[PDB]
Order: sequence, then C-alpha cells, then structure tokens
Amino acid sequence: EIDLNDPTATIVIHPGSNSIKIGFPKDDHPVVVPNCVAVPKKWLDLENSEHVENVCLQREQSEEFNNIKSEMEKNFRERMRYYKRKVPGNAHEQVVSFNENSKPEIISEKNDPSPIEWIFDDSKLYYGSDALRCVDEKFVIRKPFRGGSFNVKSPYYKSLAELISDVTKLLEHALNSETLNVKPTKFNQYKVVLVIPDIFKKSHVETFIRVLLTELQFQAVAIIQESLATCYGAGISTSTCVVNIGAAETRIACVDEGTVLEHSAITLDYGGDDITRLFALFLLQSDFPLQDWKIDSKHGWLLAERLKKNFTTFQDADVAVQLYNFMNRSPNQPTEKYEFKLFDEVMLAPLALFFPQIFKLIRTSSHKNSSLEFQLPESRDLFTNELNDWNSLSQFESKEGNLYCDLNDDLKILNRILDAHNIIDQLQDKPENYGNTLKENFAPLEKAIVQSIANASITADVTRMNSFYSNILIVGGSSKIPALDFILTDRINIWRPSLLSSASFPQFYKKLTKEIKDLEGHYVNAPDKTEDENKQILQAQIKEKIVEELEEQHQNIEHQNGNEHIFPVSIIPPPRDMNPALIIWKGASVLAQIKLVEELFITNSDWDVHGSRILQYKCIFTY
Repeated sequence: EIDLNDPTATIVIHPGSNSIKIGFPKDDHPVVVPNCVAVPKKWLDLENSEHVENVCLQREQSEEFNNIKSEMEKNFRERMRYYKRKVPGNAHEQVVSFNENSKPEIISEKNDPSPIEWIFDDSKLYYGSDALRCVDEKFVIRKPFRGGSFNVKSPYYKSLAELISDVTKLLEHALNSETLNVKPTKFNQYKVVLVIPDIFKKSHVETFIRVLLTELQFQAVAIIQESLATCYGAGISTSTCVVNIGAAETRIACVDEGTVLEHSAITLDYGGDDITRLFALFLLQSDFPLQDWKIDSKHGWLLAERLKKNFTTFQDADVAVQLYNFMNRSPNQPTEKYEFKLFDEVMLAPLALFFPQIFKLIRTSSHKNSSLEFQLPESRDLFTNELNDWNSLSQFESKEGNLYCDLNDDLKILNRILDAHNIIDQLQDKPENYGNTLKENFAPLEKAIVQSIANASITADVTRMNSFYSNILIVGGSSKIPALDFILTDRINIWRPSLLSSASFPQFYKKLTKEIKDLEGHYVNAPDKTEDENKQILQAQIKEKIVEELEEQHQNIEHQNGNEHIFPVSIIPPPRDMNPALIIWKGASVLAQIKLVEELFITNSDWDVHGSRILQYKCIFTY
C-alpha cells in the first residue's frame, strides 16, 4: 500500500517493437517479453479491410531494385578486395535442395529455445511467447507497441480502448512470470520507471502514465528518454552519440551533460526488420530451397528473423562460399531440416543500412488507421494550440535529403550550418503542415550520424564535437551485427566532410559567429549610405565576405606547415557477449536506484490534481 522511495518496490519497463523489457532494478537482467498478441481469426472482422497479407511475397523485383543491389554488389567487391578475397560465387546446389526429416529431437538451434509446443485452442487471446506458438491458420498477431510508442498504424485494432486492453494484459502477463511474480492486485505496491523515445509523442506518453496509474494502479511513474537511459546503462559523464538500431526504426541522438539534445535527434525509418526482409529476398534470389516464403505470416517471419540474426555479418574475415542449415518447424508436418550455401548475401543485406532506398522498394507504404489516430491527436500547447512535441532540426534535414555529407564545397556547408538557428525558428512556428507528415526518413546511417553530431554541437555547445566523435555508442536489438562498428567507421570517414573533420572547426566556428555578431552589433547605427531598405545587404554581403575571408583564412591556416589535427570516429558497441538490446533497461534500472528518481516519481495524487501538467515539474528532461 504505502508509498516510500525504495527500489525494492519498483518495476522498470522499456517497451519496444520486438519485445518489452521488464523487471525489478536489482535484477541481473530483465525479462524479455515478445511484443505479440495472438487473436483467434474468428474474432475479427477480416473482409473489407482485408489484406489477408499473411499469405504472399516476391522473388522478382523492379529495375531500380536491381540497379541498387548491383551497386551494393560493387561496394561489397571493393571492400573484399581492399582486405581479402573473392571467387566463382553464385554457381549452385540449392537449385537441387535436399530436405531431411528430423525425429523429434530438435536439439537447440541457438539462444534460449528448442522444439515448438504449439497452441491450437482459438477460444482465447494469448500473450508474449505464448502468442508465438499460436498456429497461424487459426490466429493473427497484433503488436501493441511500435518501439516506445503505441502501434497506431496496426490494422488489427479498432480503437485505443482495444489497443490499451492488450497493452495492459501484455504488461500483466509479463509481470506474472517465473522470475517476477507480481499479480495485478499487488500493482499498487509498485512504482514504475518508464523508458520513452527521445522524440516521444506526448499523447502516447501521457496516455501511458494515465494507464499505469489510473488503470493498472501503480503507486507512481517516472519517465526517461532512450538515449539518456543508454548513457546511464554505459557511462554518462561524457558527451556521447547514441545510435539505437531497432526493428522498425533506427534512432540517433546526442547527449551532453545530462540532456538529450533536441536538434540532434534523428528517427530513421528502417531497422533490423528491413535487414530481415532484405535477407529473405536475397536468399530467394539465390534460389533458397523454400521458394514460397510467406514472409508476413508469423511462421515465415520468425524463420526470416532467425536466419538473419544467425548469419548476417560485416565481418569480411568470415565471408566465404559457406554451407548453412536450418530447421523449418512444422505447423502440421514432420520437422524438416534444410541445408543451404551462402556467399555474399550475409553482408549485402545489412549493407542496406547505407543504401536504404532498397528497403523502401520492398515494403508496402504505410496504411495507418485514421479511426485509431483520430483518438490519439498530436499534443498541442494549451495556450497557443501549436504542435508541441520535441521536433528535431536533424530529423527534418535528413528526411528531406539535405545532408551535409552530400554537399561538395565548404561554403554551402558553412552557410547552411550558419543558417541553422533560422531553420529551427521557422520550424517551431511555421505555417507548419511543412516538415513532411507522411514522409519516411530514408537517409543512410553514416550520413545521418554526421548530421546528428554536427547539429548536436552547433545548436548547443560546439566544443563537444570531439567528444561526440569519440563516443558513438551502438546499441539496440538489431545492432548486434558483427563488425558493424568496423564498416560504420570506414563509412563516416569517407563521408564526413573535411570542413567538419578538422578538430579546430568548433574553434573556427566559434570565431566566425562572434565576428558576424560584431557586424550586427558594433554597427548599431543605420548602415553608411543615405537610404536603406536593402542597405542591410551591404552588411549581408559584408557578412557573405567575412565568411569567405575567415573561411579562406582558415584554409590558409589549414596547411599548418605540417601535420593535421582531425576528429576520430570511435564507434563502440558493447563487448561481445553483452546484449545490445538491454543497455536501455539497465540504464533505467540505474536511475531507478539513485537519489534522483525520488524527485521524479509522478504519483497518483500528483496526476489527479495536475494532469499531464506535472511533467512540466517532475521530469529528468525539459518536457
């Protein structure tokens, strides 16, 4: 009952697209619970909204898809030349695919599982790992979460109420488990630390708090943004850039001295899930023995996920015409082992992180519920009525394809950089249906990270550039690809412009801003000419010129009569045998254990008197 700030009585929760991470803070590890609910097909209206799409895929693809895969094949060739080896290649044996029946002795393939003890009773809903064994001829799977937020675009939900009921029943199922055995009538003894994305949607956050306190009846809730949690989960002192690779999205953001820098945040619309889809396709195109792959069905998706997780690498050392195998488990058959050869598909697929346009080519365009979305309006300031979610300069640039890495001269780069504070100003109160609504962000990973880091510095404290480039942490369930650190490092280094590689940029940039400020400032009287409406351009052309002057002065100062100072690119995953999917939960559980959270727990009484308005006063980030 009673409300003390003691960690024993705290549950730390980190929703994600693949699985919700949950446990007590002092746990070595949290329970990992699949983000899945299995619904008997006979319970749902499935005619008009239709797309029984759980049943179809496509080995052949467009030219553009062919072109891009050809170019990926080049990039691969070059990497392999640049270190090691090639061969005769594609010429094959999977054409003549041999399957081998297994006695029911499915010794483990990998991880925590072995054979599948299926669920045939379609007279109830199932949750988590239970949902994962429901036979898909009887059940459909919905997923309450899209990585932190509520999965509004799912078409299996007719309303928030529906969505929330399986959020709460999914949370309950998790909370009731061999290792945490907390039933719903005891929820009011617990407080919750909730992990929330960096660019959270206020209506989701607020709804979730409302749900945890008002319906699940938790004592109190405290929230934290993914990137800060990931810093707590590793080491927070420094300035650092977090790259989080998830199933559906990749999130990048910088963190400096306790805060997640708004204009550094980028949400990229691709992640481990497109790698998985790419991999399946590539396997199909290299004549994979299972040719009709029902990829959006549970059974086939699971198969696609297993293989890619088992097999995809950036490790050039290990890329060889190889024999791989797998067992295809049997909805109503004997278990069939298959053996297949792979060569380059294991790297081409994740290489797509840098040619993400191909991801776009192979998935259907979003089909969000406006019946559901209409019930989660985007947050608006109660006074001005203006969209008031965090809204990041870097998201807007990268989405629109204005990436610094794609600019050639230094002047354009410098000017755009110089323009930033206007671009953010325009952003925060435009005739703003501008900053594309439906548009997905398909910017290549490496260019995105550079964007994030450049803006992360110039919008706040530029002198942290160095520190950012030497603490890029890679984290997230889909980031567990060997040698991702390695190739990412190559690529930032090829792509980062030279202007933005010089370790003295911040110092230069800092000088230029001051000297521009001495043109608006120490000329506070109306410019020299008699008449002035354009006479601000004779100081806007003197600005144009001083830029060129200092820009050039820097370059002559660049020769430096010898050796050149240059930002590193330290990309740092967690050690082999740590799980990158769990840093965040770890970090949250560290918050959960310290003096700080005490001040940050929104309690029920907090919430009934004040509503979402407490977030303005109890929150580790400026809400």
